[PDB]
Amino acid sequence: FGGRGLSGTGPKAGGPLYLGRLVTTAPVPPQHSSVHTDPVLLDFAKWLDGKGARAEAEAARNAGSSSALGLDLELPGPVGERNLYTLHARGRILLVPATESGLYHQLAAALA
Amino acid sequence: REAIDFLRYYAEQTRRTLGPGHGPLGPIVCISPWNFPLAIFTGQIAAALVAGNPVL
Amino acid sequence: APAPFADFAPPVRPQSTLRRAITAAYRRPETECLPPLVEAATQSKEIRDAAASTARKLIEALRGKGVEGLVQEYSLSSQEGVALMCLAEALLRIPDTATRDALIRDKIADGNWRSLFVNAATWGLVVTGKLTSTVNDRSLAAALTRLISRCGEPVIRRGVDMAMRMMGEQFVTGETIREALKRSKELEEKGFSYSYDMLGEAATTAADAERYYRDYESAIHAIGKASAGRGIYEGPGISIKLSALHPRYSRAQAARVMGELLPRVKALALLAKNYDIGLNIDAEEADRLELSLDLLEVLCLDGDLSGWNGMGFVVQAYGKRCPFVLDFIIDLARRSGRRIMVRLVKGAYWDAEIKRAQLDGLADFPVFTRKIHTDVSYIACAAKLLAATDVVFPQFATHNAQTLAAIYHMAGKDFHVGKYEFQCLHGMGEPLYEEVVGRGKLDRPCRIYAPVGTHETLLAYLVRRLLEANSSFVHRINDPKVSIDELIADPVEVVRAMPVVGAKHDRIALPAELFGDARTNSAGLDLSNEETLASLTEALRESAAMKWTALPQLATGPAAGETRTVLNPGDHRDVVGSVTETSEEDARRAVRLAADAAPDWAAVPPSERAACLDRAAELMQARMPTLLGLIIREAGKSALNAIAEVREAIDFLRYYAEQTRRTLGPGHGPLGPIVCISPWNFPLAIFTGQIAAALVAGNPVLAKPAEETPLIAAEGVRILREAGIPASALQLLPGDGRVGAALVAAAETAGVMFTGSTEVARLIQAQLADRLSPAGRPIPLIAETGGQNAMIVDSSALAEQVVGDVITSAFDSAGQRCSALRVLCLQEDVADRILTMLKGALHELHIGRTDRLSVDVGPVITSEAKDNIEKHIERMRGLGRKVEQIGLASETGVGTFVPPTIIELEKLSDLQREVFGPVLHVIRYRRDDLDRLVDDVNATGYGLTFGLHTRLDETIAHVTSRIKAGNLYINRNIIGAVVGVQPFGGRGLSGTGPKAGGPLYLGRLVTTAPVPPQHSSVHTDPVLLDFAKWLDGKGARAEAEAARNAGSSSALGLDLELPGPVGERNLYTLHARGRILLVPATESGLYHQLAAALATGNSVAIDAASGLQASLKNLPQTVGLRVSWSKDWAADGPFAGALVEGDAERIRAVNKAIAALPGPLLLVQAASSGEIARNPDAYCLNWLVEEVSASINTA
Ligand SMILES: Cc1cc2nc3c(=O)[nH]c(=O)nc-3n(C[C@H](O)[C@H](O)[C@H](O)COP(=O)(O)OP(=O)(O)OC[C@H]3O[C@@H](n4cnc5c(N)ncnc54)[C@H](O)[C@@H]3O)c2cc1C
Ligand SMILES: O=C(O)c1ccc2ccccc2n1
Ligand SMILES: O=C(O)c1ccc2ccccc2n1
Ligand SMILES: [Mg+2]
Repeated sequence: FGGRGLSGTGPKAGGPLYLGRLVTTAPVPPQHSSVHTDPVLLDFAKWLDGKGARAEAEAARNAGSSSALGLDLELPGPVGERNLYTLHARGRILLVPATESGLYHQLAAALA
Repeated sequence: REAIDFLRYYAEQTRRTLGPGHGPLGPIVCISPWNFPLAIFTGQIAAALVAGNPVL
Repeated sequence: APAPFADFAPPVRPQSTLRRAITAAYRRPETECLPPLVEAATQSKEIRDAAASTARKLIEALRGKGVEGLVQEYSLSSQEGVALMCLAEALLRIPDTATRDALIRDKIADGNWRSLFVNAATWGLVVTGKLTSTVNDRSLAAALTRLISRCGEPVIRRGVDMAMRMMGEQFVTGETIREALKRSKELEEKGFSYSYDMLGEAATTAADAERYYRDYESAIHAIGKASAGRGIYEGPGISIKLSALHPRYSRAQAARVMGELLPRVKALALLAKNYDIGLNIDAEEADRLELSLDLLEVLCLDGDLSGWNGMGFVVQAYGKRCPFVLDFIIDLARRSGRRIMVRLVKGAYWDAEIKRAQLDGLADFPVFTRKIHTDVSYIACAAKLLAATDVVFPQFATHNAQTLAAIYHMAGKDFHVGKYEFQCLHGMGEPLYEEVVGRGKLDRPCRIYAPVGTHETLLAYLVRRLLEANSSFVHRINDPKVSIDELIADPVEVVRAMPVVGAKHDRIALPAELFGDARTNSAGLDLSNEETLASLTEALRESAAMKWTALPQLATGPAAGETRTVLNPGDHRDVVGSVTETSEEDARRAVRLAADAAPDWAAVPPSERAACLDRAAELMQARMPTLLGLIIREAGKSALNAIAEVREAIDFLRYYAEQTRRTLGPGHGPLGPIVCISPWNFPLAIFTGQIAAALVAGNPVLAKPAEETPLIAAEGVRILREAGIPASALQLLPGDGRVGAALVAAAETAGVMFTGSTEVARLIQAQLADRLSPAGRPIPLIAETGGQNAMIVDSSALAEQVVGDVITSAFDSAGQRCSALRVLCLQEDVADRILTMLKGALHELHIGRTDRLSVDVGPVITSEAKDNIEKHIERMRGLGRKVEQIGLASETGVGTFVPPTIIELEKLSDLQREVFGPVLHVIRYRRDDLDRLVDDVNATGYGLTFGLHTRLDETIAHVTSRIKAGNLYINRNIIGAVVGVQPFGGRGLSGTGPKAGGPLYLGRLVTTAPVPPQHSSVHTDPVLLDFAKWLDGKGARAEAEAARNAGSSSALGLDLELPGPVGERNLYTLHARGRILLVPATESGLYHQLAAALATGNSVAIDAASGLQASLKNLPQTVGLRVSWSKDWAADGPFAGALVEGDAERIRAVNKAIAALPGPLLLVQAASSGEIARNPDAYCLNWLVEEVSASINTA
């Protein structure tokens, strides 16, 4: 339970991301992964390749893989009901970088 | 029931995930509403506690 | 010149009475097989009682006695278990124990740990008992991180030790024969014996076969040394697979098998004789059974092997031939005086046999379809063997305690070592047989089948060995919901009391019934069946004696013309027939005749037109042998490919007949005369498909076959006419391109169906653009052309499977398929090993005139084709590229052959032209560049077929979402698209669509398209919805309504699975086409065009010359992002279709300009402003989506 916009920060209560907000290093929640790779992330990684930002291109691909964007699960519950849990993009992320490499890393995280 | 469910849910989620590298934040202030004065009260506090944080 | 088909497929030896009884049973109906097996397996009530008691005691002992303990100790999920085992596997690849334990404690436990998960499907079966075709590597990565962070070094240590035990001790007896020999002494002391299985099969190259040979040679020495004169019963033996000893072990290559593989077996057998050990020939796929008998026969009759009784042979009781094979073997043992060791097994290839028989459209399966039938067969065959212990040595390999007990009591109380034995698998079978071996148990010996090999070798085929499944005995004994009473149930009595004895399994379709009620699958022919080959030999010879002719067959009768001979492309001395070619005058006359007869054909009801197609399908099925021989000699095709081609013609006829019955009514008016121009590379199938579709849609047809292949086309027309197509509805116009141009140019031609070169397609498009239909609309063109088809292979693929699929996809039909593999892309880490294997496989192909079953690759179609292809090869070689080529035999000089060729390129852009021959180009890529590679493949402009070999879900999702191709294939070859299963057709430079053998095809051949079966979607394009809201805000109320209706009517997002064979998933989806060129005349026209394009997911380029820029003020950003304006259409392409608004003069001028655009042939739809206002379907949404077929090999 929990929403977006004026309705909350998240993560949802009674959901698998909640505990990770309460520690300094978040764990990997059960079933938390996705085989989907964001195609704009992939394009950004290729562009990083082209200008030789090798460390940033690698970070971009790793974030593309690490992202759980596209997770699509059915949660156990009562009969006569389908209860689904999915992970979507959040929207537009405010990026406040200090350095160029910092910007590339932030962009990779957001695009992934 | 919801308070019970929070307790058992965060308990199981802890058993599935938390290890030594998942360090606690420290003291967590849990501020709860009057409309679910046991369930949300319990859920926030239980999650904070089981993550290794003392609770106010 | 050899006489045609005089040496097509002569048997190794004359077929004896016993051998004929085997062949006759190959695909015998299951209801005919079971009654004599039930009778042979019948035992007394007293024996059946004692057997059930012995079986109960064995099962009770079993149930009274690793990975599960690890899972429970650390609270692992299934995915964490699998991931842990994958990690352990990779840690065991670090050979130095010190560096590994170091890496664990210091780095891997700390957190940051070729995909780790390449073999996860195997570990998934170990951890969960469930098998998946592919690996969710992102889930496993998440799981691995989770478990390590939660449990640290201790769980990694437990996983490593567990995997070490399993891979070094449980799945194999030893890594080497020496180690396995050392580890065998313990159970030998207790009364077991051993047979060693040097994990290895399916030689791909000569070097691979030589490697397996010297492995077997060295193993026999090691086993014979250790046997130390204990003899063939007490002492150890070896098991070999014939497929390991030769890269072309098949009936089609029988002469090479007898000439090259048999001497190798004899040499190994001579060595086993020297040491007096057993040498067992393992049994493989059903189509190798009878071939292996010819080797067994020669070996057992070879006097150099006399004095030794160690020769052994497996027979598979799940096979319908099993009892007849045993009759043959027992007789051979009598004739030779050799006491042949016969291993009775159930069989290890069941899933694959079911899929193969369905794919091949054969009459029935060569294996039973209910597990209980195999059990009855096994017990029945055991009775036959126990009656022959004087001449054979029965070896009852089973883990099924019920089977075991039945045979134990069947055998009776009298026993001596050497009378018979049981057998089991190392690891798996010892718990059961420690309750059998020894004077304290049942006092019967058991031979342990002992795999020997390294981890890599073991992991290669461990999946199949583990499936040996909810119906398997070892699974059911560990299922606590299965009682012992269930386990000891007598299969013989269960089968005896079933309603129909031996009935096929209910949930497995016979090949003919793959499509259920929709249509009857075409039937193929089994080229491993000696009766089929003998009958085909005569039918093919008879076909070669016929004076085949093709004439201009007009509505008024055959016409006069110039006549020339048709020649075999594999041997120009072999005259196949005579073609009389059509004068241009008679071609133009034929179109007028078609136009005059159009109303009478359109007036035949759709169901009766469909019945003509179905009747023609029956005729082609009955005439397949003769059609085969004509296709072989006229088109240069192999028999296997000619069979598939005739099947495809049958499938087209029945598929379009069914689609018609599902869709066509009176409002779906025919176009009129349709010109069908077909290619030489599928001179019957594509010929028939285009013609059948046009006819059944109610159009008379002018059939223009490729000038190279007129005879089979004339025979197709004869068959269609016999089926009831009137002469005026189907006219045949043989000849060269001038005939086709005359047909296309004729004023009464109302549509063109073209399959062939891009060059001719563009000429046709330009000519059609010069005219309009009487209604003032463009003449529809379906044009299907070539592709620059690629396959991408990563380091998780199985090299042997890749190489087989590549050799087939690149070189089948001499690379003369539009779908043929042109560019293979190999991940850098596996490129050299796969290339080495690929080159070795290349040199095992037999190239020659195709009237021999042994020929793999025939000729190219013409001398000009040959010269064009070889000029490409020589240019590549001159640029310094590495070129591998098979050396051709001198006999090829009488035809036009190109040797299969492998060309190594630096970059995909080094290939700049379509090379329509047996020429595979290979490039290498770094893993991180996979996405750029897909960009590079897309950049060619083609989009026909594409192949991906990977086990990783993340890679599958990435590549298939980014590649732009109409036919996708995962973990299989990329050729031979099946009608109604992989509807065939690509995008870009590869075709216009709609796909042949797909549900949108008939709709292109009528003036008002029907709604195809299952053609809808609940998804509404979001940019369309934004545009509809914008239109309403602009006050364009009718246009907003039309947009909303287009949003609902669009089938964008359709996502269907099509019925097909088991072990494959065939998907059909509708996507956006891309960017549509919009050429509006009015503002309302522009809004309607935009609505149609946006509802189907497309972006647009709007003609700036319309001057309508002011009509799109204040567009939502979502819509604006899909909208560009073009002043120079050629500069702003490629487009994926066009929508045109104007009067007839304007449409013609725009259509001509579109025809001149470089790049893809655009599917254009045009309408007048008035038509847009009157007709809500002025633009058809069928032609604004792209069909995508994807075929995933899940086996
Ligand atoms: C020592 C040894 C050597 C072997 N060598 C070979 C060999 O060289 N070639 C070979 O092909 N096999 C061989 N096998 C057999 C194969 O590998 C399996 O071990 C065997 O089939 C399992 O049979 P079962 O009596 O142990 O188990 P069960 O559970 O009794 O029998 C399972 C078998 O039933 C059959 N079956 C399953 N489903 C169906 C169905 N729906 N319809 C019809 N039949 C079905 C299959 O054959 C399956 O293997 C060998 C087996 C052993 C023990
Ligand atoms: O059958 C042909 O080979 C053929 C058919 C139609 C044609 C139209 C224009 C140019 C060449 C053609 N060639
Ligand atoms: O009459 C012909 O043989 C002919 C005519 C036109 C052609 C155009 C392109 C290619 C081949 C052609 N062949
Ligand atoms: Mg020509």
